[PDB]
Amino acid sequence: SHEQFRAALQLVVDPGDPRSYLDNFIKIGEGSTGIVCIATVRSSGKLVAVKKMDLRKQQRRELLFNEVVIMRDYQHENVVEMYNSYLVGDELWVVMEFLEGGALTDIVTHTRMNEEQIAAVCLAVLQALSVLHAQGVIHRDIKSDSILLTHDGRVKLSDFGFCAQVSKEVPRRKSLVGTPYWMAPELISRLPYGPEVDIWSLGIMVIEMVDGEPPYFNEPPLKAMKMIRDNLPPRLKNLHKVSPSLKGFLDRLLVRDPAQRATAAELLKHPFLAKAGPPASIVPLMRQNR
Ligand SMILES: N#CCC(=O)N[C@]12C[C@](Nc3cncc(Nc4ncc(C5CC5)s4)n3)(C1)C2
Repeated sequence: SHEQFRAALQLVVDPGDPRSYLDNFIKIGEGSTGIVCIATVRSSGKLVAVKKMDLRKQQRRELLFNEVVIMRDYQHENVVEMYNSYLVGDELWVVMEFLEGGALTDIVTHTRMNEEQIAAVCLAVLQALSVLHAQGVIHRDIKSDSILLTHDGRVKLSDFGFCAQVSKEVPRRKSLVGTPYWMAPELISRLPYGPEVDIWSLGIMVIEMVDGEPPYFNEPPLKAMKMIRDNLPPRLKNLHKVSPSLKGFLDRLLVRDPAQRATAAELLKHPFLAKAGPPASIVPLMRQNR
């Protein structure tokens, strides 16, 4: 399988090895799928990001196809740009734009975003999610970690390893995939589900942006899942701090019944999002200048 797998993924990536154009490979980050470096473009010193993923250290090898194909087939102003992809020894390397502002997590833990910033992030992610979902691609790991910000405050969705796809032959998925505290109740209770699982996860991210963390963050994952499963839509701790409009918006997201749950298409027309500020309004929340 290992060699079968390598050969197959050799066919879906660009050939060769990007040392050809890149210098100064320095690690900066590190997730489960694996590490991340910056490198520079030898002829210009344009900075890229390179994610290095060991084909042998994966839990589900086949999820690696997503790391490449989602960014190649859904280019969009709110999706992280991929330049190329490669097999190097037995690592998959994906070269992407480097987004100087980091992940949304850094912000939501250290500062309190205003509604302008929140709407901005909400529009962004919904635009990406309208396009993926129009093609029947479910993201399945919407959270603040999954979101990157440029220096200039544009938002892009990242981390597509968990994507799955839906059609007429398989209209629902059935896998227990996602991050426990951001997982939809139908997903958790192992009911077949569609792209509505993203919208619930988007809600939970709004709660990040307002309260600093999602519900039951202090419970161990399996117990937390039990609670999302069993309890009603979670309350904002800082309810009293949010406008009627952010609440109107969030109530359309955290709906236990996925059918009553608003779609990304429906939500782009919500007036909560008129509130959305430029790229430049988000820029002060970055650790650099903050
Ligand atoms: N496993 C896993 C994922 C993981 O480790 N993600 C990171 C922690 C990181 N730290 C920072 C900090 N500041 C800026 C930045 N910019 C990025 N632009 C492009 C990037 C490529 C999308 C990968 S990452 N990345 C690497 C995000």
